[PDB]
Amino acid sequence: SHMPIQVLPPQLANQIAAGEVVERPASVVKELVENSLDAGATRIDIDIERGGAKLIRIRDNGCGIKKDELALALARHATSKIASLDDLEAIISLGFRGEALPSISSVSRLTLTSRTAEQQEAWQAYAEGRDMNVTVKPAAHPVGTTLEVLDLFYNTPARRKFLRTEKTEFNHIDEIIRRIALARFDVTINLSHNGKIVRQYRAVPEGGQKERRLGAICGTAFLEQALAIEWQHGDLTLRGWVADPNHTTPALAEIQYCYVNGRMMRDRLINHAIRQACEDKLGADQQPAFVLYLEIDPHQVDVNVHPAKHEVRFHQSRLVHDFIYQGVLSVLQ
Amino acid sequence: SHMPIQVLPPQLANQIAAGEVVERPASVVKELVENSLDAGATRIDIDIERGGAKLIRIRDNGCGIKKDELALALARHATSKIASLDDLEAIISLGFRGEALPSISSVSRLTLTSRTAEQQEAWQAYAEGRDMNVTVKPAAHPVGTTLEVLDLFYNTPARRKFLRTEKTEFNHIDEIIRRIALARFDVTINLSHNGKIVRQYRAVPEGGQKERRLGAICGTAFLEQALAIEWQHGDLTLRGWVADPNHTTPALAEIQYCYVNGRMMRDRLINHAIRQACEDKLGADQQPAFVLYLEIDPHQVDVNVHPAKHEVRFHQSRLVHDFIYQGVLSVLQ
Ligand SMILES: Nc1ncnc2c1ncn2[C@@H]1O[C@H](COP(=O)(O)OP(=O)(O)NP(=O)(O)O)[C@@H](O)[C@H]1O
Ligand SMILES: Nc1ncnc2c1ncn2[C@@H]1O[C@H](COP(=O)(O)OP(=O)(O)NP(=O)(O)O)[C@@H](O)[C@H]1O
Ligand SMILES: [Mg+2]
Ligand SMILES: [Mg+2]
Ligand code: NA
Ligand code: NA
Repeated sequence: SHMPIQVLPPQLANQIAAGEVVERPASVVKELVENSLDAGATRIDIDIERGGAKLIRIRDNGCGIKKDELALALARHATSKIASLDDLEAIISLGFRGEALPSISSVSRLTLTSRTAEQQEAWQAYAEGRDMNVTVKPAAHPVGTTLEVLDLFYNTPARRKFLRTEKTEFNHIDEIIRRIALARFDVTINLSHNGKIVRQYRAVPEGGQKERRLGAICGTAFLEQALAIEWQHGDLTLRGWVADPNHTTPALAEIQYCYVNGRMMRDRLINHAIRQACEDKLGADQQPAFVLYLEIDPHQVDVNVHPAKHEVRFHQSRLVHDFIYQGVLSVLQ
Repeated sequence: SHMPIQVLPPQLANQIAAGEVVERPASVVKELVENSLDAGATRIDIDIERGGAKLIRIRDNGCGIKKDELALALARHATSKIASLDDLEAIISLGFRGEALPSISSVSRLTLTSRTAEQQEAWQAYAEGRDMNVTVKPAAHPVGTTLEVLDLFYNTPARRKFLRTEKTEFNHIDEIIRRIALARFDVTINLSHNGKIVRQYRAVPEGGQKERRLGAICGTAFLEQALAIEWQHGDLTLRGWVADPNHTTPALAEIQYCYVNGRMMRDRLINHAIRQACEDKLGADQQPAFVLYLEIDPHQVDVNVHPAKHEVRFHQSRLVHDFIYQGVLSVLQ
């Protein structure tokens, strides 16, 4: 009661939000790359410097940002992905909070450069000050968007303390990129670190062979044990791969990539199902190696549980679990 | 790009926020009760109806809310607990986002009734509409604050679906109240369900005996095996109780309450430390029963990681772990 109930300053309120969604450089990358995916992007180039604590440049060939919408794009609670409660209960895109851009820009130097197909001129935008004021200016840029985030946490001393080493932090970026490359085989992704190309995942065309990118990501060992899954029931569909438990090593058990409607996710439920399927098949229980994709009606899953979409809750919980269990158990036989 | 980048409506933006912090009735209770604690409250009465899906009434004898600050209290990003980045990096209260009240009021009928010691008159306030407009009016109320949340999720059909049974949901409230009663022995707390008193934890006076409330909460079995801990090193202090691993049952292992600066918390780090201490002491590894309290300089711990403060990150990670490990290991010998 000594201090008055007061509205938080624009920038500080955003940093608090940034703390719950922007953990480290890998997190900045996840969000910006997911924006590119939503923008219809087909080629995404990521350039990192000093593990991303120095620079994070993400360029995409997505639809781009309108000039008169550059500022809105950097505003809080501003999004083009949903406009009602209905749209929310049926999320069909990675983003929907309209919080990512303003959050990251409040703890770094974020520059947004974009051009839509209907524009001859390209534009650049960024927020500054205690109030996060936006300024828009000319710039040369092809159709699409380039995000440039510099000096992550340069203005949040405390959080900068938690940054690991260049190598470690970049390693996390690499793993996140790896996860996204597996969610969208149809998307070409290039990753560079300190001027050198670390990796490049070329797109897998219509009905093309996925195994190729699969092996390039998870390794050849995994590809040899990988058992393709195709299990469906109405609006529940399980696809992807599961390696034979009898032939899974601790090294392979590192590959436990799971997706819900194309969104990377680590859900205790799904994981429990897949494992039970391997415990009841094989003799003992152990860590399985997999890359499963669960497609489901967006009304049966709630993704508004974590500010970073790290968790989900299935309405019909038991059903979903039994579904994945059978699916996996079906292939192990 | 078809839909324009647009700012979300007041109410919908809050519901999205509510989804990340207000899981179920127990969550509403946690937040409101934590507000009472911050308000200097010494007696907190909680009344629940139909597992809290019908009504959640929390009355406290805290300092209360100023009349001209009732609206601010219900606004977004509005708080009296912090006003700068400095205040944040050194959190000394349960709340600091200024998001709890508006979030819950956007998914229920929340009525705030309060009076400060300097006011003769009491007031009542609540938000309504797509824009969350506040209205303030007369009301009779002693010094303090009463929160009344009705029809949780009445306007969010999807989330209402996830509510368990009356008994289950109330069971979660009971467990949360149990956790808070353990964090503040000096606070009298009364809990009722459907007009009947379920529990009442009376305050433990200055230096009084805690064991009494300890046994009333965790049970007598735990109290018999409980080993008091008192381990300090500078600004790191570990207090509380740990039962002998050799005499811990699966029933007792249900008691694994941990606190950081008086804030209930379940951290994998701390848990790992306590267990390692029991694995290296006893023969095998297993679930330990405990009620530990970790006090530490607010600059060594970051609590701005989860919108509901469900997680933390220690700056000097290894040190903290070794500290709790020794502390526990010290008592087991
Ligand atoms: N690379 C991009 N290309 C085109 N439009 C973009 C790009 N990145 C962002 N946008 C637009 O900017 C708006 C949002 O930025 P952002 O702040 O990330 O929120 P969001 O995507 O709406 N939801 P969330 O991620 O949950 O915060 C989006 O709604 C898009 O319309
Ligand atoms: N029971 C109460 N008694 C007195 N003041 C209260 C009470 N509950 C809330 N308030 C005041 O209302 C303001 C905030 O409500 P709330 O929306 O819960 O945010 P917060 O406590 O600031 N932070 P957070 O919980 O992280 O959102 C507080 O900052 C207090 O000043
Ligand atoms: Mg986004
Ligand atoms: Mg609060
Ligand atoms: Na935005
Ligand atoms: Na508030």
